[PDB]
Amino acid sequence: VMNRLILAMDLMNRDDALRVTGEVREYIDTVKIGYPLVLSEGMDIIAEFRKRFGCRIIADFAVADIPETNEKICRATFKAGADAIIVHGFPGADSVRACLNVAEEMGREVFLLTEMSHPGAEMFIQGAADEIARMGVDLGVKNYVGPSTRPERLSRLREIIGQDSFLISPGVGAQGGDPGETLRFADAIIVGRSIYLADNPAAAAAGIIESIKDL
Amino acid sequence: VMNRLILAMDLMNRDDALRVTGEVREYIDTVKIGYPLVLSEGMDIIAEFRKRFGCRIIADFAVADIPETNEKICRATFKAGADAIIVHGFPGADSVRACLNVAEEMGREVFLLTEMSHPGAEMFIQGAADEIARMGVDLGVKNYVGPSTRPERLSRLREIIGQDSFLISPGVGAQGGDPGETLRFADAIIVGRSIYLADNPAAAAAGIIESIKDL
Ligand SMILES: O=c1cc(O)n([C@@H]2O[C@H](COP(=O)(O)O)[C@@H](O)[C@H]2O)c(=O)[nH]1
Ligand SMILES: O=c1cc(O)n([C@@H]2O[C@H](COP(=O)(O)O)[C@@H](O)[C@H]2O)c(=O)[nH]1
Repeated sequence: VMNRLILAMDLMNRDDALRVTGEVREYIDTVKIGYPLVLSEGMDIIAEFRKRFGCRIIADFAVADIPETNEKICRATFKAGADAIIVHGFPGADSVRACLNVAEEMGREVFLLTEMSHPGAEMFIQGAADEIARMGVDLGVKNYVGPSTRPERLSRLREIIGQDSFLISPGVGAQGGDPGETLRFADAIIVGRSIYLADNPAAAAAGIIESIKDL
Repeated sequence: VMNRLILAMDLMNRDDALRVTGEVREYIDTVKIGYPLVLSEGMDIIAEFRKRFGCRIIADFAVADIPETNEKICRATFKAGADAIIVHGFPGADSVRACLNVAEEMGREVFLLTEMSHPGAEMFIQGAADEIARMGVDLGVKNYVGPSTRPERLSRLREIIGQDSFLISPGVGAQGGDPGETLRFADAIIVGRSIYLADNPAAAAAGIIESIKDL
C-alpha cells in the first residue's frame, strides 16, 4: 500500500468525502470505505471512488452474519467494485469460509478482523482473538486486521499469522495509536479522523508519512 | 408483532422483494431488512417498504464496529426510516452504548444480538453469550435476539433477560428451528427462506401462523 497508509473515509457526505480523498490522493493508494459513507450515499460510491482516484477500495463492512447472509453481502460488495472486504472472525469458521468462497469466485480478497481497537474489545473479543487468528491461518486467510491501540496484541497476532500474511491496523491517531510503533508489526496503518477531520488533511497525511519514512 | 412472525426479507432484487412482502403482508406487521437487500437496492428501500406496506422495519445490520462508527451507522439507519436496529454484543459495552445513545436521541430501538443461530456460533459467541446478555441487562437493553436452533440456549437467554424483555429469534425453518418450540421462549420468530423461497409464500406464512395459533 502506497506509503503504508490507508485512509478510513468515514465522512457521511459525498462532496466532503470526495474533497478530502482528492486532497490526500498523492499520499495513499488505498481507501477503506465503510458503512457511514455507503449507507449515506449508496454503494455506487465505491465505483465512483475507484474511477475518480484509481485507488484500491477495501469495504469495511465488519461482516458478521450467518454463512448464507455473509455470502450475499460479499457478492453485493464485490459487484459494487470493492477490491476486498473486512470480515469478523468472532462468528466462526463457517461464516468466514462463506466470505472466502465468494472472494475466490470473484477474484477478490477477504481481510479477517481479529481483535478490535476500542476499549470494549477487552470484554469478549480479546480473549478469543488468538484463536480467531489461528482459525484464519487454518482457513488459508492471508490478510488480517488487528489493533494499533495494543501493540503487544498486534505482536502476538503477527506471531500467529506469520511474516507472509498482510496485516493492517486501525486505531492510529484519534484512538491513541502511534504510526511508527504500529508499523513494527503491521504492514500498513489505517487512519481516519486524524486526516479527515484535520484543518488540512493533506498536511496531516504528509506529517504521518514523514514519520513513516523515518522508520 | 402480528402473529408473532417477522419476515426476513433477504431477496436481493427490489421487484422480487416487493412481490413477496406484498403477498405475505396480511400475515405480518414487521419486516426485517438486512444488507443483502440494502446493499443491492439502496437505503431508500426502507422508507419504500414502510410506506407501501405500513409495516415496522427492523434493520438487521449486525452492527459490530467501534463506538464512533456504530454511532454513524445508527444515525444513517434511523434517518432512513428504520424503527429498530440489530446490534452485536460481542464487541462490548461501549459499542452497544453508542447505539443506545443514538436510539434514545432519535426515538428508536436497539435489539441486542446475543448468541447466533448458525453452527460457527459455537466456536466463540456461545461461550460469551450469557455474559453478553447480562451486559445487555446492565445497559438497560430491552430487546434481544437469540437462536431458534438452540432452544436450551434460548431458555437460558430468556432466564437472564427476564419476562419483560422482548426476544426475537431467527433460525426457524431453513436452519432447522421449529416455530412452536422457539415460541416457548421467544416472543416472535424471524423466518426468511422458508417463506421467501417458497413456491407460494402466502401459503408458507399461513402454514406457520396456523401452527402458531395452535400454541
Ligand atoms: O478494530 C477496529 C476495526 C475497525 O474496522 N475500525 C475502523 O477503522 C477506522 C478507524 O478510524 P479512526 O482513525 O477515525 O479512528 C474506522 O473506520 C473504524 O470503523 C477500527 O477503528 N477498529
Ligand atoms: O443469529 C442470527 C442472526 C441473524 O441476524 N440471522 C438472520 O436472520 C435471517 C434468517 O433467515 P432464514 O430464515 O432464511 O434462515 C437472516 O436474515 C439472517 O441473516 C440469523 O439467521 N441468525
